[PDB]
Amino acid sequence: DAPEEEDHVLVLRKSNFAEALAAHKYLLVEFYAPWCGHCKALAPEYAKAAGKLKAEGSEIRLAKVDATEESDLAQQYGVRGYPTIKFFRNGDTASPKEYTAGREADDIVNWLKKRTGPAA
Repeated sequence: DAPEEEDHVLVLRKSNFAEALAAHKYLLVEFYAPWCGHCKALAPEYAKAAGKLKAEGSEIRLAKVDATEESDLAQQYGVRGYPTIKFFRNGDTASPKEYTAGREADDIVNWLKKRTGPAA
């Protein structure tokens, strides 16, 4: 039907993954579960980094997945427990990068700025 979203970020699945990756160059995605406890410490922080672009118009977007709902892309990648964040660049499917942060929206834009930045 249509790609649903959450607050300011989107969600991924067994059908949106292969698409969102090869559809948007900058696309963030994290694997977590409804029972996880450290997967919500930045729920409003991981969504604020996606609104910082709404005022500009960049093409960077973040996403999240329910390892308990899909569990089809997490078992294939061999995740190592939640929360598990991952960054895809225009569909990589080979050697994606990993987020070394996890504290607030700033940590999300800080890693995203390394690829965009102002450079005015």
